Amino acid sequence: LRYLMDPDTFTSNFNNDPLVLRRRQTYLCYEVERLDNGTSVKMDQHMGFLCNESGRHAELRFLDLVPSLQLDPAQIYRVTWFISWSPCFSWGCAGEVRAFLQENTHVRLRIKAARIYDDQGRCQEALQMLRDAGAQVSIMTYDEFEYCWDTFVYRQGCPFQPWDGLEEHSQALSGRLRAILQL
Ligand SMILES: [Cl-]
Repeated sequence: LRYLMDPDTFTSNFNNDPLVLRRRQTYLCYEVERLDNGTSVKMDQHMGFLCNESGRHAELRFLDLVPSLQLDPAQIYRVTWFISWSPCFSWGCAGEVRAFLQENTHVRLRIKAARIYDDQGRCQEALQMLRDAGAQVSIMTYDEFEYCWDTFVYRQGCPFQPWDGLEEHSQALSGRLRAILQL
């Protein structure tokens, strides 16, 4: 988490109010944990946040920087995404992440999303495609919002202050997502 996110930037885009639908940007905070001897090893050079740049969505910009992580293909790494939009909202995004998981079987992808975009169409199919490729997808609760504020945000020792309806929004979003991925 070398460079920290602007705090006002964090609250705007990670707000989970269903009645607000901003298409401004999509932020992805990432951390890679190596799972070894009953613990999780985390390196600061494997942490940070991305957004959409050029015509490359944040989920695909993280896949690009995977070789520069110098991961060991003989060990188990768990990658976590804290993402401010529905996972793989862009076209063809779920297919690349699916292919990536098939090649790098030493990687476990865990996706914590501030919200989802239930279109009952292709965005809903993208969420199920990630599940079937092995990804573990769930809605961010107060825990995840507070953790990112402490971990990725330039807070200057200030505590996380939740916005109105954070828990109500999260549980309703959680209920819809669970119904989508239920089997
Ligand atoms: Cl969930």
